[PDB]
Amino acid sequence: SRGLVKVLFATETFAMGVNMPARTVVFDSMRKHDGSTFRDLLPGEYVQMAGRAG
RNA sequence: UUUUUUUUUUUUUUUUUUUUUUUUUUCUCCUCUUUUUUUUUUUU
Repeated sequence: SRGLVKVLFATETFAMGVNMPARTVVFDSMRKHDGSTFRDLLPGEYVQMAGRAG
């Protein structure tokens, strides 16, 4: 919150919704592990993960 | 190359009292033999 930490590594416990967004967001993978079907992401998830940068 | 969420040890406390040991049965009941009754007296 106070900006004293630069690089953060987080799973979906912090991704899909937050206030106080940083400037940049990066994705290290294209897929995800839901409840044992091993699907890929969908626009409803990418909008939330990437929609908080400003 | 396997993410996200599923609460926990019932609440309460600042009520008066002018009595007194026990406690409650058992029925009438043939006494055998020398006597009148001796007696003063003195040594404690």
